[PDB]
Amino acid sequence: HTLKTANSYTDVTVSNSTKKAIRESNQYTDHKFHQLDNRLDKLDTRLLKLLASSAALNSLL
Amino acid sequence: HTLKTANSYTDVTVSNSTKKAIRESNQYTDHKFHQLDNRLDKLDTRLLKLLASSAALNSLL
Amino acid sequence: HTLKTANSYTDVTVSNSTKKAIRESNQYTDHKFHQLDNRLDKLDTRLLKLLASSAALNSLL
Repeated sequence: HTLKTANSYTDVTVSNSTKKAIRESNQYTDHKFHQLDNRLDKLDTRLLKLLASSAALNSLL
Repeated sequence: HTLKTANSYTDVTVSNSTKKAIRESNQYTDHKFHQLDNRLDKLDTRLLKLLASSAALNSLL
Repeated sequence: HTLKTANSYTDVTVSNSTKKAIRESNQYTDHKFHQLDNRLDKLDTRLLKLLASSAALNSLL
């Protein structure tokens, strides 16, 4: 029928758009994962050095 | 009409798919929230210890 | 045709719903960006002070 066909054009087309919204909304999640994951690696290295020196201190006494 | 019906099959079906893309794109946001929120709790505890010891140091003089 | 019209009601309507799922799934990403970005600025300031004092220590010897 013209229904069946319209109806299954919606089916196909919607299914491809769930898929699209997901792919893209994940992609922006991963933009800002990559953006705070960076500010962390930089805190971890600044803190690494802090543990280094304070191992050096404990050891002088 | 056959329009009205097709048209409102699209209505129903699309509305359920906005809903789906959201639910899932939130769910992946929460996968990677849970994944960096962890690396933080581990920096906070490593830093907690650093504050502990440096309270101990200040106090020795 | 009634197809063409139904078909292009789906077209319009779906396109507006990709757009919606995105806008909203980005908006929740930005809710929880803003929420861990905060816990970081608070670790950076707690750590700033730690670098301050340990510059003071190195300098006393």
